[PDB]
Amino acid sequence: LVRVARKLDRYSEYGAAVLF
Repeated sequence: LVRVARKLDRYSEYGAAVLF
């Protein structure tokens, strides 16, 4: 994941494809 930004960013798209 990207370091400077996560929220509303990258963990969003992966999280919703992997977790949700």
